[PDB]
Amino acid sequence: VINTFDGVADYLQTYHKLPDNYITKSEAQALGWVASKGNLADVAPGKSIGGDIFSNREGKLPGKSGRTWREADINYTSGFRNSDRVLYSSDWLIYKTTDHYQTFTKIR
Repeated sequence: VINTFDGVADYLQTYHKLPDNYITKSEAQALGWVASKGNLADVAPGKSIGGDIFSNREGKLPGKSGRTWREADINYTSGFRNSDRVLYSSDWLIYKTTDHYQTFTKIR
């Protein structure tokens, strides 16, 4: 699947959407994903959680009018979700977090 920081960042800046292996939290849930059981891979084989809007409430990511943030899980294969995410904007800035949105660093 395309689920690496680089693979995903380069694909988003090109096609302007996530690769086909991503599903939002709502799509996941509908299929039977129960976060507490870490069963995403059992119920949505080869899929990763991605595409949800990220509020950025804690203002850690650069804001701008008309700008929206989205997140996508990175490096996921099976089990419980990891701590790695890509944060991308409506204007295509790309950031990464490997610590559950505590800290961010620009990648694109």
